[PDB]
Amino acid sequence: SEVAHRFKDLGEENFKALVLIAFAQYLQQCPFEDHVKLVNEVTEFAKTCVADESAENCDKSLHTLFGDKLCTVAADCCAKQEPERNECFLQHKDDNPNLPRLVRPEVDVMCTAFHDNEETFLKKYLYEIARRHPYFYAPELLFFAKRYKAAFTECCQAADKAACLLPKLDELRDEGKASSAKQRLKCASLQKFGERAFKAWAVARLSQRFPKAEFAEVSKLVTDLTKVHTECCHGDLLECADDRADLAKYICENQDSISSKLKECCEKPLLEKSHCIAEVENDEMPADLPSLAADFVESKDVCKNYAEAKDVFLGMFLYEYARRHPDYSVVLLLRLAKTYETTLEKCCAAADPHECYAKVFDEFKPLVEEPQNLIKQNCELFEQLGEYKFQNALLVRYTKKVPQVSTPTLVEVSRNLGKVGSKCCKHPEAKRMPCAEDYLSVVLNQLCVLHEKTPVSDRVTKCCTESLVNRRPCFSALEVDETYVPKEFNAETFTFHADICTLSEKERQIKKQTALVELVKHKPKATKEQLKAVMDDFAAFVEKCCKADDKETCFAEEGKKLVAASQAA
Ligand SMILES: CN(C)c1cccc2c(S(=O)(=O)N(C)CC(=O)O)cccc12
Repeated sequence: SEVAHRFKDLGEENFKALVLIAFAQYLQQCPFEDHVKLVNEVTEFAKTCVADESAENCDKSLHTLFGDKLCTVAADCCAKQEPERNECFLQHKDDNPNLPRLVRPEVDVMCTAFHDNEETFLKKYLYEIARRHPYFYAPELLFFAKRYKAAFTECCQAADKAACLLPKLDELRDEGKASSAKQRLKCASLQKFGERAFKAWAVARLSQRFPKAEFAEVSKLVTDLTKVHTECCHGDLLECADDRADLAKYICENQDSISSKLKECCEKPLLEKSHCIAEVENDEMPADLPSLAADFVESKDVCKNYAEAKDVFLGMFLYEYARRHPDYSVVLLLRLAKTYETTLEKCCAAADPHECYAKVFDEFKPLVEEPQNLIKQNCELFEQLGEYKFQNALLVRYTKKVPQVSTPTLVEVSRNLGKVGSKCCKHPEAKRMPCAEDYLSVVLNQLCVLHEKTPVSDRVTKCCTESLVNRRPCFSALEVDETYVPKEFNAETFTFHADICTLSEKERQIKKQTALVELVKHKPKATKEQLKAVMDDFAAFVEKCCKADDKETCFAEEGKKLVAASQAA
């Protein structure tokens, strides 16, 4: 009995939570009630299996049971069987479900609902998140949950809750989005590029983190870790949760052989331990490490070793190079690893290999500088424009690159691209690259997945499937779409009403930003000079209308003077 197995392992509290998440993530439209209903029914069934490990259908696989249970509330998918049925669902998850924005009632109402029924108050939380982020790292979602409970449990019994909860709640919403994003990259990697790619990323990323660990140790870690995520990303939430626990345990027992900063982590509860380990800082770099050139360019056995086990060899190369370069971004390490491979491949076929692959490191110099120069520039610019304006600059720049993309997606992607500035730039040269380019991999992955739902630009398609690690270079390379045909104005699109006044300060810029896009799609060839001169104008249109007697018509009048002058520039 599989259900029973996992149950004993996770216990009832986690088993129930993990199953509610799986249901919310599969059928994101169905109400809270129905999932709560199916979860209970299923959990009860599990209880009868722990006892009689041969009762009803305790023999069957998790998918079958889970599949049949949802199929009692859904159709084509449920028409299929075992494998096809499950893949079906996986292919229907929606990365941008059309759900109602989620608004939070007054502090008073939340504390009452929380104190009254606690289990419910949290289950609903899990439900609203798992349905909006169908790829949220399941185990980690339970961690946030405990943190969300501690927030209320503490703030609801204080002097000023609004002051105590609201903040902690914001910190959580953001980090929850961050978390969702990274995990979406891992799944995208695994699903669109294979496990080979995911492994490569794991090696470099972990070798940087555990410089002292041995190659055969990291290799072990990477193998398990791969499994964990392979499972979560495919929907096998229970086992993912289990395996992840195992991996946390192991890493803790064997600290000494892995890292010296894992102390703090292993002295805490499960959910907090796991989260702690995955985010630990890089251990100090071992003192006397030889030069790479020795065993990788100078040696005369290279090609031989490469031919014997190309995988273990390149893997070792990556580990070696990463471990001594925590200043390099994971994607940069992989680019290098890829250049070395292409070199051996052609060089090992020549007359005198040694001579051909002798100057490989000169190939590396250009690749290492490209990122450094780009980071240096854009942060210089960030420092001078500030976040909002910088976001607007990235807005104009990306709309000229891929004009077909939907205004909503452009606005979202460009806004996030701007945040990178604020997160990284403040770091010293030494840690800028990992921060900057790894974040950029996440944000552009967002653009890719949203776009794959409804492909309108071949340029985005090419850049998203050609290479995972070169996505950024691909995009930076693009300048302006020379074949794009300018759109034709629409009154409705540029009609500013008074309803923009009730909207928060942010919801405003967001409006002015959506207008900036619409304009660019209209005058691709326009210039940054003109655009600015026009933007500032829109600012005026809001201050006036919004504060000028009973005017819901100002929007049409002041708006007329707007489009008039707009059509002019
Ligand atoms: C760290 N941060 C300031 C950044 C460094 C390098 C490139 C960045 C980019 S970007 O998309 O690569 N970009 C502006 C380069 C380009 O469009 O060719 C966006 C946002 C922040 C960036």
